[PDB]
Amino acid sequence: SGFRKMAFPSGKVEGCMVQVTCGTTTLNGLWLDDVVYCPRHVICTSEDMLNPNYEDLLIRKSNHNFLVQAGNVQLRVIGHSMQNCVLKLKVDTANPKTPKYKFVRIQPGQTFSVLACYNGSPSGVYQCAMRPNFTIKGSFLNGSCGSVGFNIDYDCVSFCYMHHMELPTGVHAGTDLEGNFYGPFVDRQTAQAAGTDTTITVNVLAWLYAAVINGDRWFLNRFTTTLNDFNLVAMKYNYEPLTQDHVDILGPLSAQTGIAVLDMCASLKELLQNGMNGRTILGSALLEDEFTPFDVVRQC
Amino acid sequence: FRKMAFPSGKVEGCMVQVTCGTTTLNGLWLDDVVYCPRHVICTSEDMLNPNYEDLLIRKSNHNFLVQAGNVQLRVIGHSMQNCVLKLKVDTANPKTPKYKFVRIQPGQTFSVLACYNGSPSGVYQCAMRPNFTIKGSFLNGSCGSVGFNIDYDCVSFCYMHHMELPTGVHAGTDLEGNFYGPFVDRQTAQAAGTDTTITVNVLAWLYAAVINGDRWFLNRFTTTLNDFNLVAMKYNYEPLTQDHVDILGPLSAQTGIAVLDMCASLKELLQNGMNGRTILGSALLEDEFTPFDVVRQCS
Repeated sequence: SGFRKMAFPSGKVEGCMVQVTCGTTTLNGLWLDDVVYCPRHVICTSEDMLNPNYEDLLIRKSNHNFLVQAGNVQLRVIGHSMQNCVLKLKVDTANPKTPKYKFVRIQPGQTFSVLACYNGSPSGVYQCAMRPNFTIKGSFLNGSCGSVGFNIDYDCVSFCYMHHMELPTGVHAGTDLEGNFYGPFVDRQTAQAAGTDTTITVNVLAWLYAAVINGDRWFLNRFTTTLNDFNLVAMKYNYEPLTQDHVDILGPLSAQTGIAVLDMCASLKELLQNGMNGRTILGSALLEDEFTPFDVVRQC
Repeated sequence: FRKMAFPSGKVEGCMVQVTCGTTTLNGLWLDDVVYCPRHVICTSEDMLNPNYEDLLIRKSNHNFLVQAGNVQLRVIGHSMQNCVLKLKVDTANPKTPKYKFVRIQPGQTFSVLACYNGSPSGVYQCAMRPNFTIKGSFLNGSCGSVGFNIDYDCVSFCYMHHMELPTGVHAGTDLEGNFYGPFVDRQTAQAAGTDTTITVNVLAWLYAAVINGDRWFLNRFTTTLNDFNLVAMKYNYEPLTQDHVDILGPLSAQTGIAVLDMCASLKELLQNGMNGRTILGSALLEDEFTPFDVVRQCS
């Protein structure tokens, strides 16, 4: 009983964060071998943000307008280029603490750790999932732009996210490390509306399969359902539809246990209509949707 | 508003693996000493009635294998400080940070670096429950994992995992080997007391929601201390002290809502429920944010 959200150890990322200053704007950077990646709106003032002409602004900058600074050691920017929504500052010195790394683009429903920094200086680390509306629900105060998100597989850090914007309703938007935004958002101070946030159905089902394995058995029922009927009910509760791909991913979980996936779907349908009735499932009072099937199938 | 943990890098470089006979667990490598739970010298049969001060006399320096990654450290000496083995090694840790050993009180928070066989696996933030347990995530092999807080450049180590209770809760000691709570390092039926809700932490979390713009629970009424305490026990909340009022003073200025005024809101949430509403997206009242955590994360 008890399945708490753990974040990856952050040491390998801590030695890569730096501070980038252009004019009066300062944000965070990512120092890998000889390149500093940072959001391209570092070259903007506040009234450039409404309608920024990024090509007009960049062509007027020189290498000496970029102050990059790792702790107290000043790096000299030696050339620069722009890939989509990120700026790449190439420096004279390679980072001696570069880990083995990789750039991956993730899909909604996937989890990762975020390292929040304020001036090339880490402050805290937490675990999150990217919501189906391509936003992340974190704590990002002013000056956290450039914070990255990552997973660690053995010794390989997989960078998947870089914070760019906060949206008016409190949530945050960003790009991959190749400069492509997740979702329909842009790096303008425009009226940008995130879509409806929906619960990640396949994550909840994987969590419920973990409960059966660790002893919790009270929510099960004798009924089964079709994939079509379940999706008609789930959408009334703002749950993401389930695909045949999701069913096969849950297969090993339905093999360790005896409960078929559509069998577990009937129980979830019952939970939504009745509620918890003040009981718990693995120490949690809510159906909780930020554990992926992959994480469950291993730590099982 | 999320529950963040401290960056773990300064502690990641101190974790090692300690093996004695068949038992393997995690150790803390600082300067030239490895700290680890003393039950590493016990077999699974020795834990019924272990007599450590006799079991250690027979042991010698060659029965301990300490690995820091691929290297091997020799133990050149051993000693014991109440529940913790201090193994003296031949090489000093060049990653040793500015550190300090402190003992915390129930209700305070810290980060835990969960480790398996000397390998850091994850980190999470938690609070010491009033019954002297922590609701953590340790499986077999995570004994010796450490809890810590991070001052500006100084790491304060406050906890070491020793045992796992038959409820999901876990128990441990400070770095000088003194247990938190009425527990012993034996295999016997051990029970944690009645868990209470940390009242001062819930109040600080309600101040955080006002700062984030949720103010629906605010009301015109105020209550006394003594009146609130009587309500507090009936719903198993810690009695509130005048010190707690003075702890929350910084957050009372930033909002304009006084502690006893906010206490009237909390008293009303416990009796009449929350009316099918949410505070910071939660239908539940969070109690693992200290007042200091709210100041750190917000102002």
